[PDB]
Amino acid sequence: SSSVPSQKTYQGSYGFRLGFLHSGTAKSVTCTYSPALNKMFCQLAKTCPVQLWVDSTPPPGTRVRAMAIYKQSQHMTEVVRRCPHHERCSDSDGLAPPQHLIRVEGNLRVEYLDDRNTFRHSVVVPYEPPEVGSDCTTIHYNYMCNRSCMGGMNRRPILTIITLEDSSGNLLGRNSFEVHVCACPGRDRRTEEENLR
Ligand SMILES: [Zn+2]
Repeated sequence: SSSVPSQKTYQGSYGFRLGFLHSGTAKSVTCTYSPALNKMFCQLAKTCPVQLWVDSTPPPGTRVRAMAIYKQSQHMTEVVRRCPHHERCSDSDGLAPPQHLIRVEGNLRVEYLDDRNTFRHSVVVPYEPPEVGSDCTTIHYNYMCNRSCMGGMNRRPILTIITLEDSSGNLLGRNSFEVHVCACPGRDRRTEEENLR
């Protein structure tokens, strides 16, 4: 058996889009997003801000789900999970399953799912509208393995799929971005952009 979650962009009725801080590539940055590569460069277990931008307010009870998938075609059917080492280092925050790559930081309403049919992991929070004078909603994700992990991702590129779903789980919108968890995001981003013709 196997299945592959859709990664098709779907802005949907509420005009759902993702946004990221314009953080630059100084060596000290804790994370940084490349618009040219649609790629977020971030660090193990550290804050990774992702912004939700909507054009109109979704219904009450809307939820925001994050799920990782392998980028390379030949690995798409493989569930992305933490490496054995990090799983064993028993470092759950008391909410997150130790096998889950993606956590949410700073939200006590976070919910984690092991899908009993597809075996995929995901993390979901209630959708909240922006604060007054803010134009987006920010979620702090943490990625709990990097590209230096042996086993688990094992150096392979991944994407995060962000889904807006209603209270009944129906699809309202979907977006995605590549994630590269590394030691020095600023350096990795600048280097990877240096190639661009
Ligand atoms: Zn790991």
